[PDB]
Amino acid sequence: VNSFSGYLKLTDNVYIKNADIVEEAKKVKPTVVVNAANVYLKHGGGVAGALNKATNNAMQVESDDYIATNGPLKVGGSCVLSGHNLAKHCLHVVGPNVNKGEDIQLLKSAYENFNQHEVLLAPLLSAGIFGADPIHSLRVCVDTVRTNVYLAVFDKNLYDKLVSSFL
Ligand SMILES: CCC(CC)NC(=O)c1ccnc2[nH]c(O)nc12
Repeated sequence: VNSFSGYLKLTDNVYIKNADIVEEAKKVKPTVVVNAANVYLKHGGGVAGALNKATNNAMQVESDDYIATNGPLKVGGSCVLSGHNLAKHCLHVVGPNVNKGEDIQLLKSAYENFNQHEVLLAPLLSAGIFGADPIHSLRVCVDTVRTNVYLAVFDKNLYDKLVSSFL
């Protein structure tokens, strides 16, 4: 038993809710919150911008030190950093950004990072401003992640569509 509340169960291991991931993280304090990162860990908008804002920019400060030491992530890759006031840890995962022309097949590789964590609160990778089809992203999630994932979908209209179209 865990503390996530109000989720619809999609599969054995995937759950979904119409929620603001920032508010969900602050209430749940999950072990892992996933950020929809880019390779530079520049948290300017979308989920990243909102998570970073909720940390009072501490996420960005930590991220800039990470990049200065290690260089950029790979598309499809990830790193574990602090969760600040939102979670124990933040798993920064880089899904392909369709608005940059990145290969959508890398979306499966991105979701594979979730398998290194038993339970995660996460957004749909490559959705929103990353330009992928969220229905496709949900399908890849379900077909790739084997650990327990709680998906927060900010847009109620999208949440209902994802549920109604789920196979
Ligand atoms: C998954 C990408 C997209 C789908 C609507 N979400 C956002 O761009 C976003 C922006 C700001 N705050 C948020 N909180 C949350 O859960 N998602 C967001």
